[PDB]
Amino acid sequence: TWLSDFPQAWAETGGMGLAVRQAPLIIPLKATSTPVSIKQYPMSQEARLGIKPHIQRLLDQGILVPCQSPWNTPLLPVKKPGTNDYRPVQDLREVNKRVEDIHPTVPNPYNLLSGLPPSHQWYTVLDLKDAFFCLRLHPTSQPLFAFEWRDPEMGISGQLTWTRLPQGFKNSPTLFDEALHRDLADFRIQHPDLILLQYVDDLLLAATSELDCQQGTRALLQTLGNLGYRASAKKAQICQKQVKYLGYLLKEGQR
Amino acid sequence: TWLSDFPQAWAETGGMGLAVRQAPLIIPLKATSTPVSIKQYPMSQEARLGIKPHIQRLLDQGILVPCQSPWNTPLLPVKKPGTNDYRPVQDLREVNKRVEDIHPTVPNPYNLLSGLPPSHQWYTVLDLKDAFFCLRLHPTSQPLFAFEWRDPEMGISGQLTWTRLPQGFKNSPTLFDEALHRDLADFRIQHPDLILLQYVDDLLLAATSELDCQQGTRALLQTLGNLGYRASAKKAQICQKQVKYLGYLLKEGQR
DNA sequence: TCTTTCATATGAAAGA
DNA sequence: TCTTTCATATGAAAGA
Repeated sequence: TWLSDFPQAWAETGGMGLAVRQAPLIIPLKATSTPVSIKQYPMSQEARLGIKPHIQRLLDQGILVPCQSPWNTPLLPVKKPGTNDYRPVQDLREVNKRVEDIHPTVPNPYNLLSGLPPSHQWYTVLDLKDAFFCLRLHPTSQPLFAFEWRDPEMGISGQLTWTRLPQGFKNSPTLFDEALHRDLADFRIQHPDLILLQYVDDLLLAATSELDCQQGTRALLQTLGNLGYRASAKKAQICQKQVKYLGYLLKEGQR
Repeated sequence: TWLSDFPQAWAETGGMGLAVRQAPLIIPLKATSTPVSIKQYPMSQEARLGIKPHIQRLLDQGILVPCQSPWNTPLLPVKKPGTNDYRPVQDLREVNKRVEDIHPTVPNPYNLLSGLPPSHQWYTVLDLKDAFFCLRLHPTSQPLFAFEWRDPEMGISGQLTWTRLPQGFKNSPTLFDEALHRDLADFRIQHPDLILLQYVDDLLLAATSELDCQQGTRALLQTLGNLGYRASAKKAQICQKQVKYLGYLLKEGQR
């Protein structure tokens, strides 16, 4: 009954996350950067209707807020399904080019998995839900990610922007990985006998025995929930001696 | 009156050359080569008429002879003039591929000219006329360069081939350069004070004084005529302190 | 809608 | 006429 033992740690029961220990993020711009305002491309009603529910949900969650900004990038309608229901995809390339680069500290999967000993063969894999959105964005950096939102027959103001680290931003993967690392530093200390691999929002906990993986997982879920992160109970692979992680199938210590 | 002093050395008065000291050339084939017979491409009457005079001239000169050979390559009509009179150009690529490679000993112009001292500023430039044709081809290697020749209203046999080193053959430049070098070895010895640069059929004689270039040129022309080679009196640049050679303008020791 | 990268296609130019 | 090399052109595929 893992789901019932940790209501706060699961995305399905704890609600949208928010990394309470993490200071809102400030995004430094390159020395010569000037705001860029790209006009929203005309969107068909079908695309607009498909995307609308998502935008309203984000507005209700406080993830998106109204604003007036000298910055503006295109909102694209992308239909993932065979050919149904669109999802909003912001083209932040012109913003990314004006943001100062940071060193990429996210290790590649191959190197990351090299730190997995043969001794620990009991695994638990957790996938953090809406990870980036868990990291707040400082009010000063929020205007940078603005886009235009219209509602033909009667639309609100015009521009909306994010209050959390957004998708499409070049440094989101790295900033999230580093923030979670800071938040889980203590856990690594109070659990020297465990192996924890972090790849942005993909986590792998390794133990020597089933029990250790059991007690370890409880502690990790507990800690994650308290810190403000949320794991997908649906995808969770708990205390298995065989799991799928980062495109690899871990079994008998292979791959 | 250079032309009158050396009737045998000039192409205009000595007739077609023939390197009498040079043994007829034998062309070694690659170890796995088999004869290749490529059908002559249909030729328009205009092209055929343009080329005809050249073929007859070569037949009269003994440069071309009738033959029956398992080898055959295409004869191409190429009109050099703005758009008039064609000249025969044999496509010997399939033959070249079956001939054993030899080391390229013809130096590049740049390196060749590097052997020209500042001391010798009096120059003479000679261009050997129909140089390759001066070198006989051994009867055994003649069948290799055969092509088909037709004369619609009544044509002779069919195939013709060369009795002299032909144009289009990959090793002609090198074999000619080496043969002339062998024939002019003595001259270089009896004239230590002269500079002789050889680039296939392009010759440059350098002297320190006008007189030396004068006496030197006489000796070279004499020797060339006796050996069977012929220089173009028309193009000849005699005892000039400024001449055009291999695309360069030699003046004051520059270039 | 845009941009960027990489593969496949044409085409021109030489030469035998 | 054929072949070979190199430049210019399209086009497809990804992704934000």
